[PDB]
Amino acid sequence: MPHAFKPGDLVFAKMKGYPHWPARIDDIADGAVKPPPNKYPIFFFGTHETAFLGPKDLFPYDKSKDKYGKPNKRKGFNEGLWEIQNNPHASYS
Repeated sequence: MPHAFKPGDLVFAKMKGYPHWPARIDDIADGAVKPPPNKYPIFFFGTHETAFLGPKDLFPYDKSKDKYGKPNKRKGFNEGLWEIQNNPHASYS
C-alpha cells in the first residue's frame, strides 16, 4: 500500500500548460529554502528546473510511464526521459 511521497521518489509531475514531465522528489539541502506547507520540491529532469508541487500533480513513475513516457517536442523532455530511466538519482547541478 502507498506511503507518502519521500525524497528520491520518481514521478511524472504536472504543471499547467506542460505535459506530465519526468521528475523526482528532491531533498532540501542544509541552509536551502524550504517549500511551502503541503508542498514538495520537485526537480524536473531534462530542464533541471525546481518547482513546488502538491500530491495532486504527482504521478508515480512506474505506474504512469506507459502513458506519459513517450517522446515530446518540448525543450528538455527527451533528455528528461533518459535521465529518469538511466541515472535518476545523480547530481544534475
